[PDB]
Amino acid sequence: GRVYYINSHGTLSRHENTLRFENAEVKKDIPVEDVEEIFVFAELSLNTKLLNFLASKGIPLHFFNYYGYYTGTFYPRESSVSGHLLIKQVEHYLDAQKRLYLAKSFVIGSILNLEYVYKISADTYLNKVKETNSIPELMSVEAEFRKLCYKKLEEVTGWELEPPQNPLNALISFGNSLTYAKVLGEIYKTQLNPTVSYLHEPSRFSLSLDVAEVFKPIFVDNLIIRLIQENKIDKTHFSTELNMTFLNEIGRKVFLKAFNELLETTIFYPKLNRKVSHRTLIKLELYKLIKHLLEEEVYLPLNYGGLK
Amino acid sequence: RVYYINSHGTLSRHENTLRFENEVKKDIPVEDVEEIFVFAELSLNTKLLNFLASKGIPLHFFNYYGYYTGTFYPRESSGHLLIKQVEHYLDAQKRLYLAKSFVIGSILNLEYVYKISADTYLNKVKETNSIPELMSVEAEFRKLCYKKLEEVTGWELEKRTKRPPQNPLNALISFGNSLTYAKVLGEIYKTQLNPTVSYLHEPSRFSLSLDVAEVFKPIFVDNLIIRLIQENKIDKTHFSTELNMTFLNEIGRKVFLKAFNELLETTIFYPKLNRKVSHRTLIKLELYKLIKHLLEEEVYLPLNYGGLK
Amino acid sequence: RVYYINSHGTLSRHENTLRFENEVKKDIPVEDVEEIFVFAELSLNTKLLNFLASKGIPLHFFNYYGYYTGTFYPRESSGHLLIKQVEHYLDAQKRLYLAKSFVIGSILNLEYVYKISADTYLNKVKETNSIPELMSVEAEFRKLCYKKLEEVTGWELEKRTKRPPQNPLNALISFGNSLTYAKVLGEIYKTQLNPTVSYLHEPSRFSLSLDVAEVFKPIFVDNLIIRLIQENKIDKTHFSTELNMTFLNEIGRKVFLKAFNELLETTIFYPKLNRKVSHRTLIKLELYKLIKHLLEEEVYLPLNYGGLK
Amino acid sequence: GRVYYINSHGTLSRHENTLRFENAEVKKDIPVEDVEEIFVFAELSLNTKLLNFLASKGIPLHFFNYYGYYTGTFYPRESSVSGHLLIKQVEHYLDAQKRLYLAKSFVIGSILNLEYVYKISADTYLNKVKETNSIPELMSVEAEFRKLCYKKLEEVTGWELEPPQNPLNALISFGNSLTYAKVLGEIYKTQLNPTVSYLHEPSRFSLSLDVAEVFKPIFVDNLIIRLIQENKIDKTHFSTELNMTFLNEIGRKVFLKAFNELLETTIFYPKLNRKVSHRTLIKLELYKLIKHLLEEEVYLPLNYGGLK
Repeated sequence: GRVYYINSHGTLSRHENTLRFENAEVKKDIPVEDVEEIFVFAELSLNTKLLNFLASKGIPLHFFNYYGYYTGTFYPRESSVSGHLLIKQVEHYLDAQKRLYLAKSFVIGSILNLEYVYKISADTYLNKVKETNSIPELMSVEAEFRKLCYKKLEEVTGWELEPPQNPLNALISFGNSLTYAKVLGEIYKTQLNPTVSYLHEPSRFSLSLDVAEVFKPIFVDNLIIRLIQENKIDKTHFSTELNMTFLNEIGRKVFLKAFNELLETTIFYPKLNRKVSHRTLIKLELYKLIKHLLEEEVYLPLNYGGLK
Repeated sequence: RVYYINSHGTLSRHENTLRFENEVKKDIPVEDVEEIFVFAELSLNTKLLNFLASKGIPLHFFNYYGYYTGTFYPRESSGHLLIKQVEHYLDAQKRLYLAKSFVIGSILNLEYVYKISADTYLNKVKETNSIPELMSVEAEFRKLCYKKLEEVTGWELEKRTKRPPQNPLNALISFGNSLTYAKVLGEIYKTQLNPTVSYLHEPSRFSLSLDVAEVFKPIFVDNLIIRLIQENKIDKTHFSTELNMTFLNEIGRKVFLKAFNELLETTIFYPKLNRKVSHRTLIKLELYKLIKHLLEEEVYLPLNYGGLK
Repeated sequence: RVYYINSHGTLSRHENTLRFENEVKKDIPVEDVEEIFVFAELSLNTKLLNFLASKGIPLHFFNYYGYYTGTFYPRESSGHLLIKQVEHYLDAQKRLYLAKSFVIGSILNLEYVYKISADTYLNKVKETNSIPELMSVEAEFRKLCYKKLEEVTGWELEKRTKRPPQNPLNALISFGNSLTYAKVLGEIYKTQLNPTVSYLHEPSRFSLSLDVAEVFKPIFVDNLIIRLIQENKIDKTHFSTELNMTFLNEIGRKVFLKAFNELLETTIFYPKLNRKVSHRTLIKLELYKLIKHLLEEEVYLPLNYGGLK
Repeated sequence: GRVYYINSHGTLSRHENTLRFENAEVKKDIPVEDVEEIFVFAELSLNTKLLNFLASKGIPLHFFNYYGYYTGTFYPRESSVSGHLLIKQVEHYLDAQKRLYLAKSFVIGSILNLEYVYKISADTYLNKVKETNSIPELMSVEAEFRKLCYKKLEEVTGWELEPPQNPLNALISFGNSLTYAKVLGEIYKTQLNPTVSYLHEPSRFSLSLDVAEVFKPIFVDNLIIRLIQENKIDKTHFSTELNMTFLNEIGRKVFLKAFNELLETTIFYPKLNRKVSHRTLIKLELYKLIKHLLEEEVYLPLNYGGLK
């Protein structure tokens, strides 16, 4: 378990070249070598001695408040920088034709994966994408198919779908933020700059937003459907306080355990003739993008259905 | 607009503002803060971070010596500059203009330091049509300066050597250059400019610090070296030679480091501001000029140190 | 085939051969010489040069310490390699193969030094499809090694820092790396390979020395550092820290330099040659492998130091 | 006079950060700062202290023997290197289409300048160049026009033209070598590698051979015609010894003075709205090539006639 999740209130610190979490009930040492990223969901006291240490090991920290609302990320000083790649990233944005191809690829990845999850024909939508030259249009089309899938999510779950006013909306927002953060963490480990995107305007980490479009159906929608239909997540995993409905502590733990188990679940990847983790699919997707920006190979979005 | 934290302590949310404690307890109106830079050891918690996120205020962390460790980026911070930076690189014409500007600044300031007429070389710079050609002209003027450096000091230079420096002068130049690149990079990190995008030097780590330093090296390195040697503050006993390698010793580094820092802290009248600013601030002001240039606001003109006397 | 001049003296034409004098007077059959490398102070004249030109023999000049100064090139010397070098760079597939080879050599030798199983990472290297991806894997294994370096020495590392080194270990790594790049470059200049063309590192000064050094750094730097620290030859008194900068002092440099040179002079049995060669010669042998690779003769395989024990 | 010519037997050495030439009759100090290149035509004693000094100032040394025969050059360690440019130089050679364009441009530059000097129509030859795709053919065509011009050189001078067996052949060889050397010296000052060419095979400094093709008509043919017709060079400036005819000492000095005065003669250069030296035309030609290799501007060979 390379990703570390903190669900208890306490103090996180650097202790003898390792991490230490402590509160009134516990004091555990966590070898910083087995930690690649940290998600924080509780009240935590920390200091620069800790942050400078995490920065040194290249460990991003993601924060979520009482309501499970993602508030921000401690993004460490970059480990590896590539001026060439950076130029190419921006070049593919400045050139309308290059940017269009990428903007479309991300939308296609999103539609294809939503189609796999919701089993709704996307041919009509994919056709519009193939025929337009307007990025704003692509967005419009993607939002149209996304809307269709939300209407179906509501039917397949039986939960009402509309700041989350409903348990389902809470689940969607929580899963989406977890995905945005996880993707951001993967971008950090590469030479890619997280602010240069092609679908979404470059602001906010726009590249994470673009890439997450391809993965959200897998880490969010699909997981939510299974958790609700298999009765893993139910109405007792949510709370409504001051007209604020949110995934609570117990529910948050159920979802995170499911999210992390999915991240670590392996799947056969033809190109490597071996099974890779879902987390690795994100990494591999980033390297496919990099190779595209380097003009070495055309970028094709992950067609998750094809691996199943 | 920007809040700098230079002392160790604790930062937290108190009521609806920020509070710093350590001896001293100070409330800081958050309504004014756009960004917070931390240059000291700090204790904080999620209550503080979530509060900053709610206000859209990023929190930049640096260790005591200025080494950047990372930034807490709010979900929604209240990348245009980056695009503009690369834009002026991709457009060969825009790139060449900036590359020439840094060289012109280097030449103008070497002129002030060495007192070698730059009139003809500045015109030659204007005439070049590519970066390679531009560099050849810079190398020519640079050669005239190193020759004079040998004459005004009486020390051997012969040729610029860096791997490794073959004599005291090259050892001093390398040390001074390093201190200058670091100082400039430090100022860059205090702005929104990405340090990886340069125009004179090839971007392919922090190339922008190299470009901007061209304008300041004559003042922080050449000029200082000449002063220290002629005033007998740096002499032959401040160096150690191993085989073909010459190194500035401990005592030597301290002497130079101290003078460098004192120079950076020295103030000088800045007309446009109608007040005296330190030499470090001149770097910031130079970066501000580059930004306004990249933003299509006002054309970048290199610092003509001599104009400030 | 190649004649090396390592002692000071006079080189001239005598009858129809070469003659070196200084104490000693030696005639050198020119019929055997293809190239002449000079590593000492030499006196000569045009009669000698015209004679070498007539035979088509180039005369390469280096100062006593190995610094290349220039070459007397005959009108007709009796650039194919250069074309082949760039050819393997332009072909992304050929470049990637070479970049992976140097990384594999680095990993194999770090494995021998740190005793950390490289099996999985070597397979990951094989799977990468681009230089950026390849570098990420190298960085991963490198991280495991620096962690162990801290454990087997008890000294702080925390992270690789170079501008400037923030602690003794980084100061030693930077010094050792520098000595290694120089040593490798020196061997490159003794071959016909252009030092500017690399595959792992971006060509855009002497990038090839950087690539090839990846294979030797674990042996000449990491391994030596560990040995010197564990045997108490290099300790805390061999360093000086200024603010955030840590430097290896005079005594420290001498100790390390001496050990480095002694290591390079150490011999080890080389199976394919069925004899013992120095560690410096292993570099030359590695360059020979690269050349035969670039000439489409035999595929380049990095040096697996452990295989030599 | 940045170029230095040594026509007396002696010793050249470094003396107090300057150069010193000495023999039995003289001892002069030459500030190394005013020296950019040195051509040697007499017996000279030298050492590494001198060569390492010249290398430091980036001063190439060209050697010529008793017969005025160019024997070689001391090419110093490069002052400025550019890995990018080097890649681009070889790239334009490896790619048949890129190499063809350059191979043709050099031949065109040669034919156009020979045409200006000899006043012989080259349309027929230029047409063949424009229609072929064979570099060997280009050479064949260039050699054909070159042959025509030699036949005319013989008529316009009245000197017989054929190791130089005739005074005219001696002049041509001497001037050609001086040009090859001078061009090599200009290449040294740039980031260009002298061994990568497009017309001539990359060996020998093939790039100097290519570029010299464009300039030889100006520094050799044209100068020879004027020197002979104006009676500056005559039969007493040559010697025949052991069936070896060569430009002798007095003649060598007449030619070198003429060659150097031409190098320093200025000519109006529209693009700069000012007059530049002929030596600068060589430099400018190299930068035109560099800009072409960098994919910034198409390379067009110097049309000397156009500046007159």
